[PDB]
Amino acid sequence: SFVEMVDNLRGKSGQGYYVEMTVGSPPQTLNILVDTGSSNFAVGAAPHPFLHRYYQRQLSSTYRDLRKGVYVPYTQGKWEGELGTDLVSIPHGPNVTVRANIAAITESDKFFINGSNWEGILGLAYAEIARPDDSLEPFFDSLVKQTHVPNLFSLQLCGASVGGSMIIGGIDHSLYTGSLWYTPIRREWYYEVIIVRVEINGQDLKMDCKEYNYDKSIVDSGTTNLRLPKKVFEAAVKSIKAASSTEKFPDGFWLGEQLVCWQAGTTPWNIFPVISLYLMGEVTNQSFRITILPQQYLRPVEDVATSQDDCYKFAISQSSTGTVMGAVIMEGFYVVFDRARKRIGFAVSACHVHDEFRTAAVEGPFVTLDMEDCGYN
Ligand SMILES: O=S1(=O)C[C@@H](Cc2ccc(O)c(Br)c2)[C@H](O)[C@@H](NCc2cccc(C3CC3)c2)C1
Repeated sequence: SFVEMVDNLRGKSGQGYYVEMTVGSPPQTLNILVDTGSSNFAVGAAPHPFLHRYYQRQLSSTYRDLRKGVYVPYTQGKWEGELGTDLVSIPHGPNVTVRANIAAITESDKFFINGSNWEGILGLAYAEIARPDDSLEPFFDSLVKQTHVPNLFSLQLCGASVGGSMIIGGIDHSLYTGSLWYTPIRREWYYEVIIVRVEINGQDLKMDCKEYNYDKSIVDSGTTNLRLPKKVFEAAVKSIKAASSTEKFPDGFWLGEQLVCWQAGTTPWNIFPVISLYLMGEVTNQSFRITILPQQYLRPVEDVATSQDDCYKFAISQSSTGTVMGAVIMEGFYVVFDRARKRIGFAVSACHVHDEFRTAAVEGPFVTLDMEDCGYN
């Protein structure tokens, strides 16, 4: 019965993916951003320039105030509001209704995006990182406890304006090709995993694998880019520059500031290398890899003028909070958040990218010794 959830996600490039939900009685329709990088379910509950609509607690008869404030600071943007509970459902999802915690956003800063089409956020990560504290039961946890929906979900994020699917309670075998490869969830807070090796164009970066996960590595559908720790980022950029030394790009480009352009349909994809991230496997000394094509870390953006040339932005940025595998990584892959078995699965998506002589992939099995030492402590 997962077919009903296929294609239940929409959104704009770089503005996140959202699914339709309803809260309160009678049901109030809202587009909620799907974010595996947080654990708070929050929605606008007051007027805002970027909000076409919002949650009105007054009109909901099933609303319950918790008389307790709350705020959440993201890497970029933040909001604060009032806690409470109410009935929630997902039209294009499982046919159920659960009472979940809801943070009514009353004030925010750089959180809502102008014209994103969503008015809330659904944090699918664990309680450990929920605000104010890990006692605020996350939405998915409530769903699993109050219904018979299996403890897992999968995400198929498709690029291009953008669409995808969020299969709640299972895996839809029609959304991916090949085999699914699983990596352990190291700890249940963020969806933390362990990168044991990195290669660019088949060339190993040869860095202490601890650097790849300093201070952690997470799968964040709520982040657009692939964010890398300072040292790793520098090495990656240096390698990518050399691979594309044929052409010249402004230094601001490698910082995600300036967008490079090329004649409509003349993008030199070949000069850009593929990036391979090896992840910890499910058995001793075993790992697997996911390969990313340039069409993934070169997010396309509208021409800065009236020109009709292909312009893109470097979707790989530096991080100070660990590696972040955002949409640019997830796009083209079918990702299974198998909470019940503490693992995350990856498979080539049915809506993957298309390069002439190259292809995004998930390959295994590989042998990698001392993977344990790759985790940071
Ligand atoms: O770039 S982010 O801030 C986008 C954010 C979700 C978000 C928020 C506002 C937006 O317009 C968009 Br688009 C997306 C994620 O949720 C973050 N996930 C990691 C994280 C980083 C710092 C603090 C937290 C606290 C747990 C929530 C989580 C990464």
